[PDB]
Amino acid sequence: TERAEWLNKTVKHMWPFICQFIEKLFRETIEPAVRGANTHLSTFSFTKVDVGQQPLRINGVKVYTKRQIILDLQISFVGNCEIDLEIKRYFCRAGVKSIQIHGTMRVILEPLIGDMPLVGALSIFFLRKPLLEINWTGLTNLLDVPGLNGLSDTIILDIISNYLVLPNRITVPLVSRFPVPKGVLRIHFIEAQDLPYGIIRVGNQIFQSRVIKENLSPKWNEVYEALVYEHPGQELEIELFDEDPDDFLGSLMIDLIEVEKERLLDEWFTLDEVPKGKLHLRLEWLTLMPNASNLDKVLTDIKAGLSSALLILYLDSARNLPSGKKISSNPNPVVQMSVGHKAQESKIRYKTNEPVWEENFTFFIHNPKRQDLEVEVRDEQHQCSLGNLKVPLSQLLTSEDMTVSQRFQLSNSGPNSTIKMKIALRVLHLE
Amino acid sequence: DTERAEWLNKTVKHMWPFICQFIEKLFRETIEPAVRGANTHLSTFSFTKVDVGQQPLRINGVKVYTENVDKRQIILDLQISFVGNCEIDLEIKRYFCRAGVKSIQIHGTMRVILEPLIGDMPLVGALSIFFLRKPLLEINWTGLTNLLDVPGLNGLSDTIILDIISNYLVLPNRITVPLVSEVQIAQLRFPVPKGVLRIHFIEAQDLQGKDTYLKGLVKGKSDPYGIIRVGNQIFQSRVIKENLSPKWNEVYEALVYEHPGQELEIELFDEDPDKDDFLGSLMIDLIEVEKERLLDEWFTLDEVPKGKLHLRLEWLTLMPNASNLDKVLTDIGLSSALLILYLDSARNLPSSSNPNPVVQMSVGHKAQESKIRYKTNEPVWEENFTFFIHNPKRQDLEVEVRDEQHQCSLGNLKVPLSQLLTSEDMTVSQRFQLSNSGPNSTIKMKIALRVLHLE
Repeated sequence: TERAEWLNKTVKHMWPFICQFIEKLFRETIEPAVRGANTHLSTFSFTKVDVGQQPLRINGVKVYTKRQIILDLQISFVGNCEIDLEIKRYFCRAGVKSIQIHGTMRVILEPLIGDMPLVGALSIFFLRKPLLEINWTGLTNLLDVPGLNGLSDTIILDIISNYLVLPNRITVPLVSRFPVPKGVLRIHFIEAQDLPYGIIRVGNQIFQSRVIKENLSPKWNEVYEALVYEHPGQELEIELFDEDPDDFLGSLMIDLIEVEKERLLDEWFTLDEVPKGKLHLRLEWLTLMPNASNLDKVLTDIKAGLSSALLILYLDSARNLPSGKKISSNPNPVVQMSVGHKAQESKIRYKTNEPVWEENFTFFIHNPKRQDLEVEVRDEQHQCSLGNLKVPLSQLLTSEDMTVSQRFQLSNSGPNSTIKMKIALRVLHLE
Repeated sequence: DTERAEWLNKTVKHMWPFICQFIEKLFRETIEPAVRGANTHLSTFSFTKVDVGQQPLRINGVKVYTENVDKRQIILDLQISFVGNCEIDLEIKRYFCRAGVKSIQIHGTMRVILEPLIGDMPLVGALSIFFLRKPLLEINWTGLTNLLDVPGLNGLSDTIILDIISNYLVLPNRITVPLVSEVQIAQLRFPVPKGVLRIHFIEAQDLQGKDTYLKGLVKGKSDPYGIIRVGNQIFQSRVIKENLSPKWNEVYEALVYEHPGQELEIELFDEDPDKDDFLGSLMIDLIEVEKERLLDEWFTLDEVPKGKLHLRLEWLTLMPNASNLDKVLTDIGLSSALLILYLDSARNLPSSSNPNPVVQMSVGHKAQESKIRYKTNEPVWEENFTFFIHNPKRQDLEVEVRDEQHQCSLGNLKVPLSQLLTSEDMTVSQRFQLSNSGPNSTIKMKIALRVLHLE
């Protein structure tokens, strides 16, 4: 690890421009995230974002040791600030008057290109869990808002802490969204020994096993598949519990870089923060393949549920949806998407026959040779159908990069009703 | 003072094959045309092979240059060393002459300028790369004697050629590396709305909650008010008391930029409630409003049994001239125009004796303020401000520079908006003189006007 005071002087000179970016980040990225987390937060807004005149400091730089460049920067930020919020519906005002931030900030240079500026984009995020301290003014006002009766000073610290780590990241294009995951982690939650149920976490993905009663060394034999978007830096987190009426039985933390190198591993892990306990796991790092050359063997191997492929859907927009002339006759378009059993929904657009979503959706696929994509456009206002689309996934198998991008014609709709999507397929293969 | 950065060296080494690709492109698309156009005898010159080897550049020292530094740039001095075997082959087809470089040494200081700095990621607009002084170079040739017999290089020597190559690496020559387009920078520091939405928040009717249990036997009539949102712009109406069919008759004007999926959001509430606070909501996609341009309808409120809201919505177009202003004024606290301000910087402000400059801007009663700069008589802001304008024929823009420390004025500027009406694109971009200030105090701004017309 090296020092870079020249980097500190650079940051110091850049500070007013960094502050401008932070303000933009708060108002155009963070604020919509807060507002859409709870219906009672719809009138939330930042009224002032001032982070002070003292810049963040970089205390150490290490290049992490193949088409990417990994830089680990030890960051320290201590300063007085004024970040004010307001929830007008409840006449609630509060603010942050000082912040402390200590942790390792990860900067990934990817992809490398054979022309200047040599780096296509930057990815900025914090490793592990960053250490933060936050002092409030009028915190009791925020905690009195209904729907937030579950929040505390502590809980807010955790939420903000988690907001700074993967899969969240600042993406910075250098030569001019919709990222394909760098891998899929298949988790065989097999067995334990000395001590019950388990909680399995990969980023925002949470799995909870079933409970076995009156049994030390229980057999769960469950399987979870988790998406990994940015690598390296995501981790596997496991916590085991017994029901008390909460009984902590041990924890596990696994850096995914280890799973990534040795593609497959089947080991017993000793539990942390506990005198006695071992956990039996089988971990598999699956590569997203842009062709179906391995599909034939993958299907055979899966037989004797499990996924052989991944569907990535970009919902762009739709036009000429069934409607009348006037706006009161216009629908509130929402899209339902499913491949077999699991269904997902887009956000709702209002009083329009030309809705724009630009939202991303991913579906795990058992067998793309036998499964169909079903897209259904509905009106939330009148509770009726505006059109539907059926896409056999086999159509993707024969497409270049296994992707299809167009404005599809809607069935059972208007004469010229269309929906614009980009649908992509990836085969999940070991090694 | 000067630091080493081995992490930077490891980075270069890992990036090296991609750097080599850039060098190859530089030779064939920049250097080769320069040679061919340098002498009539060199018109048939060409590189036949460009291989710079597998040994990476080395950085031996890094220093941030601090003296005489414009706040709009960052200056980096990098100590460069390159020692390695290579293969750079030449050809002059007119003289059927071939020669090559088999090894090079390069030692010198390479300057990297980060400019311009911008108030958004990636924070640096471009890189400018050149050597600060003539670097010490060693070049070993194969068939150099063949090249010197060429009539276009005849009379030249190994030493002279070294100087030419050495001089090629310094000013006015430089490598320019843009990170953001000029279009992005202009919109970042001077964004123009693609439209203005005028919202007539008139009245509602039958505003009743969903509670129904003992409602009306304990609590009185609701006191309805509205909260109106367009992006980050939020408006809140006044409260009407004890009326389920209130008339607000308020008007809000909202800037509309480029965002997909953007909507008009309205939620009605009670001032004096029990636990039931919600009186209904309304959402309209802005693409639909832009289509119909004008609309006057009653809308049924969502998430509520009974309730309707009366709105009149107008999509206003920004015109770069004043051809419609007279009629716009006739048709209409409504606005006929829009003012867009870019606050660049200031110089020679009245002054450890230096002030903490902040800028105050106003059009009548409407005021906006910049950020605070500290201990400087030459503050740089690069900030954006937008003003709604009732009548550009009668109103003035007033700009005032203040010292936050002593809480006093450092100078002021008055700009009649009628001056903009007769300017090209109704824009003025210059360095203005500050009144009631120092003898040579100035402020640099870009001022633009757009007329708001309903189409």
